[PDB]
Amino acid sequence: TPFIRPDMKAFLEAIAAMAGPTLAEMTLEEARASYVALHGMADRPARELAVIRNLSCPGPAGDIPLRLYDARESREAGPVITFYHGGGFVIGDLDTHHNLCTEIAALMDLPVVAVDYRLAPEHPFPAAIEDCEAATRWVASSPSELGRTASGVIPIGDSAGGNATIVVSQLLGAKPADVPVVLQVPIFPLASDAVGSASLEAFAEGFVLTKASIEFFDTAYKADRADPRGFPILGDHTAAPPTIVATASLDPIRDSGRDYAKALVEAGRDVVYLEMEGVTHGFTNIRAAVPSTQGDLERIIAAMKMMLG
Ligand SMILES: CCCCCC(=O)Oc1ccc([N+](=O)[O-])cc1
Repeated sequence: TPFIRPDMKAFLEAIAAMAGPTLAEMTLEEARASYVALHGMADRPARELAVIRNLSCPGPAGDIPLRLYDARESREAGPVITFYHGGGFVIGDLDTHHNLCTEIAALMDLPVVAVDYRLAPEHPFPAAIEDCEAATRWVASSPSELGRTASGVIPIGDSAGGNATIVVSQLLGAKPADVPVVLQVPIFPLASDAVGSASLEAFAEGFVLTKASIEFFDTAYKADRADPRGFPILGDHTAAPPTIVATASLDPIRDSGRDYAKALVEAGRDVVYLEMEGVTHGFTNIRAAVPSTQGDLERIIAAMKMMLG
């Protein structure tokens, strides 16, 4: 069998005990609420921070809600992290990933702006990308409402948010914002299509993210398999910014992350590839229920500090 950490295994056994309906069998509101509840019970509590403020910026469909996290009430110009939550582009919001954002802000000592991007099925592909790109460009412009000056931006996100991370970096690479992407951090991202991958078959059931959920999200979002904004493995990697790709060894979409990191090396780009051993997809948000995942997040943080100099 594949290696599973004991604390990870205990969580998986509890999920199996819970049982219950699939995402597709729930109403959309129920599916979203179930994600809120899982992260509410599984993640470590929020860090206390000097600044936690709701903002918004203009976007192509209307205003995009944002949340700013900063350990400092005032700070000098520097890079700003721009965070896109996971949830298949269907579930998640500013609260499902709130505690993680406070942790990133506390441990990095950099401001974090999370994006409340439009969700499918109500807003299919590419709505999420439109909002993540717009909000990242907005942050990169150092607007007065932000109260911080950005010298560069650092896209980061988990799962669908890691897909968005890569797409945003490619879009800004092609048409720069007011400051560059100085580092991108796609965490267990969807980069290439997982269909047909060995990891999707190996981890299709019993590893938190299921093949059934992947198919549910896909039906809702409707990304075009030939569009690099849906599957950014298809994009131009020759000028990719410095990158940290973090995956999980038990992740059905693990191989998608492997593929992306291999493509960056193939294009001669600087990349840190970290594959956390014995944990699942979503490890960034289960840091109380599976305490060893706090250390996995701390390794990403250390890699980010190193890559930033
Ligand atoms: C209850 C399942 C939680 C998985 C939600 C999540 O952690 O965010 C994801 C985002 C995107 C994809 N995907 O594109 O396959 C999978 C997961």
